[PDB]
Amino acid sequence: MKRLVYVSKILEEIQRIGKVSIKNNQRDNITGVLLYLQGLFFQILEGENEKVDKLYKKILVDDRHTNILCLKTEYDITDRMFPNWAMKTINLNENSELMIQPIKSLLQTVTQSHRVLEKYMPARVIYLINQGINPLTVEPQLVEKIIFFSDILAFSTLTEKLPVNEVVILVNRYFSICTRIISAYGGEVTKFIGDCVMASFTKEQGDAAIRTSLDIISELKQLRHHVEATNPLHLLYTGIGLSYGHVIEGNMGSSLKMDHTLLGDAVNVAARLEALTRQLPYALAFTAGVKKCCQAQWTFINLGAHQVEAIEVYTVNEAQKYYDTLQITQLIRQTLE
Amino acid sequence: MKRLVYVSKISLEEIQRIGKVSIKNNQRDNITGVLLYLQGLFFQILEGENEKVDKLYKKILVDDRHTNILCLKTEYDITDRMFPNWAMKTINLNENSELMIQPIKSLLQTVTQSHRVLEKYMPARVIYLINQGINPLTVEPQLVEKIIFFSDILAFSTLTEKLPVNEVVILVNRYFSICTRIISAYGGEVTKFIGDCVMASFTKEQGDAAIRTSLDIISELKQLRHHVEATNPLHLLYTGIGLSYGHVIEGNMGSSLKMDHTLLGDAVNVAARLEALTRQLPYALAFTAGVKKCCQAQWTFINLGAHQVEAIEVYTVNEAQKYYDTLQITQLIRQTLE
Ligand SMILES: Cc1cc2nc3c(=O)[nH]c(=O)nc-3n(C[C@H](O)[C@H](O)[C@H](O)COP(=O)(O)O)c2cc1C
Repeated sequence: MKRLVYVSKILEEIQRIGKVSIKNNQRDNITGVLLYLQGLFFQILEGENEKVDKLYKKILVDDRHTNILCLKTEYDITDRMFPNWAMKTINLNENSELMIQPIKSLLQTVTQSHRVLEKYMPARVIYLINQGINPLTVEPQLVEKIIFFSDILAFSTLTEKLPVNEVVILVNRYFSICTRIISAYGGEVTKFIGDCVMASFTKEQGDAAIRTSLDIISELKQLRHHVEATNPLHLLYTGIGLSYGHVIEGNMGSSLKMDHTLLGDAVNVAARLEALTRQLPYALAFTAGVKKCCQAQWTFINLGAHQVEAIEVYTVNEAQKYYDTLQITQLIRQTLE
Repeated sequence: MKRLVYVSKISLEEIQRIGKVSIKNNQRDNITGVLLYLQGLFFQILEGENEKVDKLYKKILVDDRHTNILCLKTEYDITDRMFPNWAMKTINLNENSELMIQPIKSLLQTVTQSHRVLEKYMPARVIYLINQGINPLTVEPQLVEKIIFFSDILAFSTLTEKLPVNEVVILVNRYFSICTRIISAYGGEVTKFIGDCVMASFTKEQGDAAIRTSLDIISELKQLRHHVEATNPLHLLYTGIGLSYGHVIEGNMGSSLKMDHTLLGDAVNVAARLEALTRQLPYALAFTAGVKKCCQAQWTFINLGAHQVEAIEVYTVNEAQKYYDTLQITQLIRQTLE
């Protein structure tokens, strides 16, 4: 016996939604409550985990509501909380009971506020919250991750020369492209550090980490020729570093400020392979360890030993640079002056 | 007139005296509102003419029986009042046995409980903004002059290699706890943690603050080391600190998918590098000419010559001298860990 609680973003159709959920939840044996307030849903679903989930999956696929977040989960509950309500839909906008108006006010406010904060949250925290887990309570673990670093090439020159607002548009589009792909491929972005994107994949995701990289590179290449030469995006290039090692993962800091962080040498090895791509005919570089997390039959190029005790460095064929790198930063420089 | 809304964490019978005196001090100041108590948390709405409910809001910020106050919403120049008949209506939901409101009491308690956890992950700047009533996601980034602060643990990769996981965590949490406390005490903002590094910034008028922050960090780690026993890893906790001063863009960046608050500019790289430099120097603080120009206090500045990172003149203050040498600390750190 389990129970989840989620919030999402969305009159007669609502009634239809409700009638159908009572009959199926009556069949499935799970009971719950559903609340609607000013474009916001809340829903609790409790029972045998079997189709708590399967019901949930159907809810996720449905097109009406959107931006679904599972706020909490609970396993092994001695009791149910709503034992006789297959689904009790509560439209709260027309409940104008006086001593209830204050609570609707607070619920709306903290919720909308909540949904803003959700945008700043590291994706591993948001994940933990789905699984019903207090990220403040999880003990950090030591895990073998693939670590991903990428930044924008010659970013000090674009900053030196573009107006501030062009610089934002450029970074924003870089982070947008980087996040979507990394996320699509199973990865998790840890944070932005300046222009740099940091992320990590599991050890079963070697192939996805290379594909991710290759997709970033490729998407920025397409953007460069889709825009006009007056567009700064025309100048956006990246380099990508990947390492593989053990890292303490988890939530750290104090009650005053927390962060989700990875600690370990491999983080720094990845940063410096990223920085090394500036001197190489490839925009992606990575270690023997990443090489071993891969199942696809890549064509691996030994780039040689680089110190950072020395570490052998590898890339794949598909990452060859069709350009000369330090020529580009001379390109960027001329262009912007 | 105005309307504001906040949560706080508490720090039965005196709950309702807060009721009593607000219910009595408020209306004479001509304000209305509601006070909700739920599981150690307070939510309040306070509505009146603008100058009066500000003076009340501040007498409340410093009121000693709650803490972790966040003002969520701030409405200006309201047309009417939400609770015109309530000088201040107190409501304690813990004791609303009625199951009928229990679904919405259960969803209010879940959400805010979540909210207060997400708060602890936010950039301090966006918590600042929410308290000022500005929506953080619609502030356009500005190019501003800041002092950039970086600090990190000395020989941390040797710690990570010889301590067990839980001990490293204890060590890192304590170091962040201290850093964040003092940076925030002095008016800086932590911008993020990166591995073991603390990254913060101060305004141009906070140069002495940025130095004193740095010396206070260093001083606290020094007391901790001798306060604890030799089997306690905190006994081996050291830091180095780098300060730069430069133009940086400070704004919300990312995509609807992920957003961050951050700073772009060379000053960031300059300060991280200066910090990496302190390992090579007799001093645990290092900073640039520009930082130094932001200081008004009469410090004894010490010039450590130029350093390529074009070259950078580097300064410290005498108070920052290490009573140790820095390569032994590395080998001492290593030997102690059997
Ligand atoms: C959660 C909470 C809400 C409060 N709300 C009010 C309020 O609405 N109005 C008010 O005058 N005081 C409020 N107070 C605190 C009192 O004003 C405080 O005791 C104050 O020192 C009394 O004012 P006085 O010293 O001028 O007599 C609140 C305190 C708490 C903890």
